[PDB]
Amino acid sequence: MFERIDYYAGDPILGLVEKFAADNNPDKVNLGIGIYYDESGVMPVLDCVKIAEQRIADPISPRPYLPMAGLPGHRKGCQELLFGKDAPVLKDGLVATIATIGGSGALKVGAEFIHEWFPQSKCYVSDPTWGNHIAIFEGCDIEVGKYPYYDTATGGIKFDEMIAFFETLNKDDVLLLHPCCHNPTGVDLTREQWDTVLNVIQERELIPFMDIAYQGFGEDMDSDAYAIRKAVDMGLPLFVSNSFSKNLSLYGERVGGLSVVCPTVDETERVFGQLNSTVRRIYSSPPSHGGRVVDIVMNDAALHEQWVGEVYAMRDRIKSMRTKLKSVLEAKISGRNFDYLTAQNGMFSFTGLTPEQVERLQSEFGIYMISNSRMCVAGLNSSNIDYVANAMVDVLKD
Amino acid sequence: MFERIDYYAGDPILGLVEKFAADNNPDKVNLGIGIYYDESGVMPVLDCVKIAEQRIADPISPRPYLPMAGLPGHRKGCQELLFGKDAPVLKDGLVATIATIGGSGALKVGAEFIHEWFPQSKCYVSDPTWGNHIAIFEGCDIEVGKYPYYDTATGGIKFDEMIAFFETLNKDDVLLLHPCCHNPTGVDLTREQWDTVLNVIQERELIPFMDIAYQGFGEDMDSDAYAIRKAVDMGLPLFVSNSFSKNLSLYGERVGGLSVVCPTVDETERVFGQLNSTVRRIYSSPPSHGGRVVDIVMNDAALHEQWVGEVYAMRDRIKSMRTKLKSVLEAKISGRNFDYLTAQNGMFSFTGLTPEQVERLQSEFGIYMISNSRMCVAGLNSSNIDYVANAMVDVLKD
Ligand SMILES: *Cc1c(COP(=O)(O)O)cnc(C)c1O
Ligand SMILES: *Cc1c(COP(=O)(O)O)cnc(C)c1O
Repeated sequence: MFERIDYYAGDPILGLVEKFAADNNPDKVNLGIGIYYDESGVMPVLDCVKIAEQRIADPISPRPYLPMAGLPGHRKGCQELLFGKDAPVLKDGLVATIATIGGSGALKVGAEFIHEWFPQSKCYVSDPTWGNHIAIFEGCDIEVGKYPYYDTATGGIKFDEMIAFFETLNKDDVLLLHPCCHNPTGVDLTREQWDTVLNVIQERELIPFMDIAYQGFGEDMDSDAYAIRKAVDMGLPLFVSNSFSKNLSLYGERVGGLSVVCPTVDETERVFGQLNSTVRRIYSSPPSHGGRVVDIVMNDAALHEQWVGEVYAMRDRIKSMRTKLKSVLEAKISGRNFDYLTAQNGMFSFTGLTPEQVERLQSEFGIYMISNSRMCVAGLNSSNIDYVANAMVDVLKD
Repeated sequence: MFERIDYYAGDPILGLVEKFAADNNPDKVNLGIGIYYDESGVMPVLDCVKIAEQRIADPISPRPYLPMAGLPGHRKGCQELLFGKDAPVLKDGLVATIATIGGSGALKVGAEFIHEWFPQSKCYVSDPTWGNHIAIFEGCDIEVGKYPYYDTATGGIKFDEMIAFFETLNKDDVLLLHPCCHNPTGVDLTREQWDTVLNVIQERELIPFMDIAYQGFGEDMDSDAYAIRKAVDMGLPLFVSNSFSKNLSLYGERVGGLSVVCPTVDETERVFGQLNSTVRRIYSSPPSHGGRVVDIVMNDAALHEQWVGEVYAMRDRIKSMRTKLKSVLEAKISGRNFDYLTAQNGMFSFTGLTPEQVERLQSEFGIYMISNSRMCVAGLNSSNIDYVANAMVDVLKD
């Protein structure tokens, strides 16, 4: 019956989860999946979340379906975080927002909406990008290409080539953009580069689709949203998918949002209705427990302030690991360049190791990076940094 | 930008949720959405769920992603419920099962898999069916038709016409079948009718896709699964979507499963891998809180026995309302026929009221049924049964 069905090779990120767990090497280190671990290598339960979950458990309450769009406080939490508290765009009623099944589910609903209402639009992703961007959009029968982004020669952005590429595109083509904390490279546009990009997007009448999953891990909540807020101010038809998986340490509860910025209230109503219709035919409505955690944390000013501080602590630990690893590598290999470790932003660094070097880190040392050279900086701590640096020196020796 | 985007009219079931809440009529009755309410008209928290949620809250634990397939105990819980504890098919390793975002998400993953691997297959749904069946499959760019089912003249199944229809179909065409508790009609196939249907399905090499959302509300857990277990015994390529929304009173946490029965272990591996790939590009992985509730309740023999008893109590209350309403209607309109109320099974009855009569129940009495005449029997209780019967008599008077 099913002999026609290909084996699934497994995902380049998620295929490593079982492998790492199974590995017998006592000095193994997980630098693969983009999860925040603390200084002891443990995933935190945030205090703001622990307080919200105690509230949800007291009393244990009936569990009706949420609205197709999710809880109104979850939607508002996403909007204020992305656009700013009491932003003009929100006061004007010009943003259609739904709660989603993580950032992945937001990308899927956005792609389904684009496939239905803009069937002739093609989507372009950065070279390189998180591979699931391509999987989600191709899975909606949308044609997906790449725009030039990471320059392997400079460790910077091929900015002029990227702009020249955008100038070739058609009205209503979609660009999947990373407003901050680029995945996988950690190489981000400057503010001046954003202003330039968004001007080309406006001129060419392209649709910017910003996917934000590590807000607060770059500079700060407001700075990380610069490109979003700039696009709004320019009047662009912006889609924004956001995830709380990493910044609420709530990966498993599947919490995110999708927002579409519209020119008029009537267009907001049309788009919001169609987002609801799209949700209904994918999963009906989103999960109550994660929605309540988001609602409670984002809308209590005390828990929200506590949460921001917890995110900035995670941000600061990652920054400490970047500096520590760079200083160790610079000492172990005299004169060779590791500036990328402190220049890159967010959860990831792009090490430039070849696929063979990444394979050798795995097989010889039990150190797990993604085959594209991406390393999760949060997997580093005082206990493993020397081991990792020594292994990297060994594999770089070629 | 978005003037091209149609207003969404809202769903025929879910469009009534806000309307009912807003309604000022003090005697309003919700017989729309298929939710179980107790004798006081309140949605229960099941005791088995309350115990599982106390466990999840003690201690509040880190929240890593679940596997793409969900928790192994959630998958096993679905399998044992559908196929039977230690069923030969499970011992043989011939069922590929994932946890899903409710029954809706299982239907969506199954439809996405069918669209990808069987792109030339058409799907057929019963006339009538739950409207979201059509929305989910059409939303995957699968062609959807209907097979003859409910006979308005007899209140029975057009069995011969349905069989004659199946005999016209192509190898690998998909039939969306309700193994029990038909939605919206409550009119179910007999065991002898199932054996006949499944023989035609085998002969024509059709793919049966059974969608089960009210297991335990028909006769009992095992009897309600007859058609599933018969299809397995016959060696059919069965897909089964199941929901725990209604039978665990856990609508908002989004818990269900999708299972595909395969002829060999290698085909099970191919199909299971592709179900994982399909999940990854829709929502990545399912929600932790609902998955843990399913895992804890289904795999603790004490909580599982408690749960079965709670479902059978809901089953029995619905059966008491069917008999009470039938006796009241038979007295209020002498000689006219209400046998359908006790002949139909599960959450629903198909009243045969016209769309205009349904509109009048809503506007004059604040009694909410779906426009296709479907009434949710669990919305009835001692406090509203006379009111409802009187209103039905008034609207039937034409
Ligand atoms: C993690 C991530 C997502 C989605 O993650 P979820 O767990 O589904 O929230 C989306 N985009 C990017 C760039 C990510 O890094
Ligand atoms: C309720 C229902 C579903 C799915 O419901 P979820 O809340 O998504 O579990 C699927 N099919 C049928 C026939 C139903 O009645």
